[PDB]
Amino acid sequence: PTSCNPSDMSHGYVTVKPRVRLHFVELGSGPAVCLCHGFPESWYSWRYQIPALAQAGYRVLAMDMKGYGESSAPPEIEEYCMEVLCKEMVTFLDKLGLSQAVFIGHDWGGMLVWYMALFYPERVRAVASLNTPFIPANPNMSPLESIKANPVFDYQLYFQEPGVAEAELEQNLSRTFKSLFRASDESVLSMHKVCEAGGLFVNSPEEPSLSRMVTEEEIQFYVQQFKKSGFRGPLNWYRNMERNWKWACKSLGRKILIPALMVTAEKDFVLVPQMSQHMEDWIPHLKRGHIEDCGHWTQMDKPTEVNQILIKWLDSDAR
Amino acid sequence: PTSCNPSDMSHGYVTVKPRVRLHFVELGSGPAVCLCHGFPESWYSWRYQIPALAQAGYRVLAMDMKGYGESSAPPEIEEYCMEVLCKEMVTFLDKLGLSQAVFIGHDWGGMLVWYMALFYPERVRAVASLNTPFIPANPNMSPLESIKANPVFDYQLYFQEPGVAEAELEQNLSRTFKSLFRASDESVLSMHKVCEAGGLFVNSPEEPSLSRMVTEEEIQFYVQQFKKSGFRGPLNWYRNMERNWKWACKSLGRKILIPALMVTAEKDFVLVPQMSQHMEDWIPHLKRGHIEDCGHWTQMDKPTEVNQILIKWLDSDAR
Ligand SMILES: CC(C)(C)NC[C@@H](O)COc1ccc(NC(=O)NC2CCCCC2)cc1
Ligand SMILES: CC(C)(C)NC[C@@H](O)COc1ccc(NC(=O)NC2CCCCC2)cc1
Ligand SMILES: [Mg+2]
Ligand SMILES: [Mg+2]
Repeated sequence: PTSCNPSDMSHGYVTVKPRVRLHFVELGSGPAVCLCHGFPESWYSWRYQIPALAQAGYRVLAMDMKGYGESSAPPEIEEYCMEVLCKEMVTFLDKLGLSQAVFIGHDWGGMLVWYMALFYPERVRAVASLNTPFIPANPNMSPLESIKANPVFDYQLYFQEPGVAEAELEQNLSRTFKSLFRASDESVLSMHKVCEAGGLFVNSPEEPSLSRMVTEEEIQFYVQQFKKSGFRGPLNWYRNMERNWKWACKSLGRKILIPALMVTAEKDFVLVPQMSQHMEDWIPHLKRGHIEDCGHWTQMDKPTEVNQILIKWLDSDAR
Repeated sequence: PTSCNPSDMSHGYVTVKPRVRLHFVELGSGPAVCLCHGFPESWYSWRYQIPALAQAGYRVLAMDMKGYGESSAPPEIEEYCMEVLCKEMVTFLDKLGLSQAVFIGHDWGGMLVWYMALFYPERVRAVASLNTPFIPANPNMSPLESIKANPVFDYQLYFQEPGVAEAELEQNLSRTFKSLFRASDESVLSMHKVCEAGGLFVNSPEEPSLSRMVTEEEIQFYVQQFKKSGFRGPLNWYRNMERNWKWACKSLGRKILIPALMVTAEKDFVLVPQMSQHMEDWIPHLKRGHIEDCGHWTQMDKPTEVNQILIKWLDSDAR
């Protein structure tokens, strides 16, 4: 599929708060489609979707999420809770004069677009998530308990202490992204042993091989982007679990009534497909896609299948 | 009418050439409408049209023309001929993924959108010009002769020598814009006596009064914008008369077949309405608007009337 050259894109900048601007690349004409990436990624993670969605007749706005790339990375940890992040994306639409837009997210971006649809459905024409399910908050057990119930999320505990995960992820940026951006059959890490091994990469190659999904040039773009603000901002998305839990509990009971799409990935061993099993009970108009042989990095693992699913769903339920 | 706060706008940047980027503000959703200002102005000259057109259901792209504001101001004089300027606006649409857009221009921007429609009609959905008529190039008499035939254009001769007009216009920026941005009944200068008086302002107040059209805050925005690159870039639009004449002659004979609108201003004593008298012979689908009591600075002189005319024409012939 056609990819993106960063130097030949239109770059937009919107100030949503005194010291917080958001950066995005923009391509195409038609209904506004806002793409929201995950951790630890970039607008560039949508490089295969941006020209395809624009050619299909949509105005693509691929964001650099707060803390990433050319977007502002404020220092405060609480600036990265879901309530603040969602309200700024509403201000983002306000400054652009957009009454609403289709929101498509992946990983942490998928969690954001779910709460945009949940708390601001009047501003979301349609919502789609890759890998990330929508599970209503349990007002009876803390996020500290729900993670201890699933050992796959032990890496999230290693991400909590500010400065610890930053030192490992920023020590060798090329090694960091070559070790993370891998197909499921090429994976070189276990999210189980992280807090027992003392880090994500300590039992991984220090000169890892290049995954079949990416080139050296694409890796170096991520390296150059994360030299701007580091990993603190991105990691702060994980450091508001209780805050996000209080906020999500304030919506309990209500359903998401707008058109929605859940795309599961067969080989995402963290955001597994069965975590989305009963989202239809909360999202009546939910449609589904499923990509076999697809790991966590859905957009670059199976870009063609992602483009097919999104364009088919956009043309039918979002137009 | 609702105006624009510069700090609350979405700002876009597109690189159209190695050392040349174009800056624009963007508001609204719908068909793309590209606004092109004149000399010596800014995207801010459309401040009353941008929210109105966006509310009417259009995606407004208000440019900072090359040499102005946050757009690049390359040093070469030939970089401001109409052929180069038009080709970059095509590249501008290319980078944004826009198959075409409605082009609306005023003054030198109106001259540009006419040649965009003339040479690139496949990229112009519809074209509208304020004050500036479309007169086909006479391949028999030079631009040096056509100006000597109309003494109103003597100021253009004063603008030819690089550095001379720059020194007068940049000496006191507040005085420059307060003296220029005036209603026709408040005018304080004669474009007739300029090359005989040795300048535009030499017979004008050195502490001129504030015109009823503008506030001190709006004047100071123009002052701050022109501190970036000065007046050379803007003045270079006038310094390619023969080059623009050769290029326009290469299209001789052909008509503009796309929807078009010519808006004349009753009190524009330079771009007088009768200069547009027989544009229908070259533009078969030309529609017209006329604003009484309106001087050269059409957008800020009669913003309400401009909004009414443009939205009515956009909804009927551009949608
Ligand atoms: C965890 C849970 C018990 C459900 N509660 C916490 C949840 O409320 C927080 O929401 C999240 C949503 C999505 C993600 N995605 C990732 O962690 N992807 C990683 C995959 C392996 C490589 C690095 C990135 C994380 C958190
Ligand atoms: C001049 C002609 C004989 C027709 N040939 C030259 C033409 O081909 C060049 O095209 C132009 C089109 C529009 C303008 N507008 C202005 O000069 N507006 C000024 C008004 C008074 C205050 C300062 C700005 C200038 C040149
Ligand atoms: Mg059920
Ligand atoms: Mg005739």
